[PDB]
This record gives sequence, C-alpha cells and structure tokens, in this order.
Amino acid sequence: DPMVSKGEELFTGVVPILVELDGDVNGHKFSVSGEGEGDATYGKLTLKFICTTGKLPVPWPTLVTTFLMCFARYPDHMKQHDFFKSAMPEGYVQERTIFFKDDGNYKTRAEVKFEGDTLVNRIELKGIDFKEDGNILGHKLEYNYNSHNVYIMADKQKNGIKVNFKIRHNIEDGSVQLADHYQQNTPIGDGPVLLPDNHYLSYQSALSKDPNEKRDHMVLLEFVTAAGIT
Repeated sequence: DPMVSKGEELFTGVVPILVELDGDVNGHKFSVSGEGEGDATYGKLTLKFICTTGKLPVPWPTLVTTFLMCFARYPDHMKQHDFFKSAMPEGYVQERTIFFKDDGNYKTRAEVKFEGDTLVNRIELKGIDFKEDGNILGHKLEYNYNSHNVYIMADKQKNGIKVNFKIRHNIEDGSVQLADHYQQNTPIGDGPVLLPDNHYLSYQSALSKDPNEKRDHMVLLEFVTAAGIT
C-alpha cells in the first residue's frame, strides 16, 4: 500500500525525539524539555524530561500522557489502522482535556511532526481550578504508573481520531486519583490519511530517576502496541 508505506518508512529504525512543554497550572508557570528515542518496530520509547524552571509544581505522573502515539507498534495485520504514522511527516495536532476527579483539569494542545530526522512533540498546557492542597498541587501521588489500554475511534468529521480513556494514579494511602482523558487528533497536512476501525493501544510505563541529575526530572520507559481488531 504505497499510501500506508510513506509514514511507515519514517519509523522503521530508531528515531530521535524532542519534547517541549510550556505549562501554567493555577498560575504556577513551568517549562519542561525532554529527549530520547523511539523504536516503533518494537513499540518502545525511552525518554528523560527535565523541569527547566525549578521544581515541577505538579506530580510527574500526571504529565506522562501529555509527554507520542506514532511510536505504537501496529501489527502487520493492523497496518491500515495506524492514523498516526499516516499523518507523517507533516504531523498531527493532539488536543486533550484531562479532568482530575474532585480537582482541576488540564487542557493541552500539541503538534507532533518531524523537524528533519527528529520527531518533535511541542505542547502547551493550561491547568485551572486546582486545589492548592489537593493531590496534584500538593504532590500526594506515588511515583509510579499503571498499565492501561487506550481506545481509538475514527472521527470522520475531523478527518482524524478521537480517544477516550481513564488513568488511575495510586495514592500514598490506597486511594486512587482518577484522571479522565478526552482526546482528538487531526492532521496538520491536507493529504490522505488513514481513518481506522475501532481498536486499542496497550500501554505500559515505567518511571525512574537519574542519580547524577540534580534538576527535577523524570525518566520514562514506555511500550505500546496496537490490538483489538482480531
């Protein structure tokens, strides 16, 4: 499929990744830069993020979903369902609202596209209505992350996809902090993209630290594979 081959070809090897985020949550302004690599053939990403403005004012785990669906491994049997690589290299816009149960929300707008050989994710994040002493701005979340499937559906009206899913962030005391995610993606360019049948992506994420890093930071290892059209 010469259509399906263009974007696929850009991901057959290890691809360098750059992430930039400008954030403000209840007026706490912050920036984060991240860098690493993606290997879509194995659905693997390796990333390190640094808060370049000091202390991150929210828990690292709450930003994991905001900080690259084009690196999912789509099995060969599902290659006609990979909107994300079909939109490359011109890229796609990824927008979310994320509602934290009994707290504020994030609203994010990102552009994901190639700049030369590097895949870039540039994000702007606004958070409103957070409780200063809540789980988010009070840093009450465990530094860890649960595996979750993500349900992708076609969004024909937007020439794109929509994505719905819930994240459960474990808490200090056995409770969970729910983060209800609403997402839509649309191509940046004007040409043909794939409109997939419904399927999911399976996510696993592992968070760690660099012992030599004195800045506030997060090392992220993710594995993501598509499934669910059997």
